Amino acid sequence: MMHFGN
Amino acid sequence: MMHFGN
Amino acid sequence: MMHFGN
Amino acid sequence: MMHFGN
Amino acid sequence: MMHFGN
Amino acid sequence: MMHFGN
Amino acid sequence: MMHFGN
Amino acid sequence: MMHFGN
Amino acid sequence: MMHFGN
Amino acid sequence: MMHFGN
Amino acid sequence: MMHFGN
Amino acid sequence: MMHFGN
Repeated sequence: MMHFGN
Repeated sequence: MMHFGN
Repeated sequence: MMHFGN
Repeated sequence: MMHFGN
Repeated sequence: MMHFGN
Repeated sequence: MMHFGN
Repeated sequence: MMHFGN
Repeated sequence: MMHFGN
Repeated sequence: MMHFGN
Repeated sequence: MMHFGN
Repeated sequence: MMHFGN
Repeated sequence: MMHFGN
C-alpha cells in the first residue's frame, strides 16, 4: 500500500 | 491525498 | 484500488 | 475526487 | 469500477 | 506525509 | 455499496 | 461524506 | 470498507 | 477523517 | 486498518 | 492523528 497525505 | 492499495 | 482526493 | 476500484 | 466526482 | 507499507 | 452524501 | 462498503 | 468524512 | 478497514 | 483523524 | 493497525 502507498498513502500520500497532509 | 492519494491512497493506492489492494 | 486507487483513490484520489482532497 | 477519483476512485478506481473493483 | 471508475468514479469521478467533486 | 507518506506511508509505503504492506 | 457506494454512498455519496453531505 | 463517502462510504464505500459491502 | 472505506469511509470519508468530516 | 478517513477510515479504511475491513 | 488505517484511521486518519483530528 | 493517524492509527495504522490490524
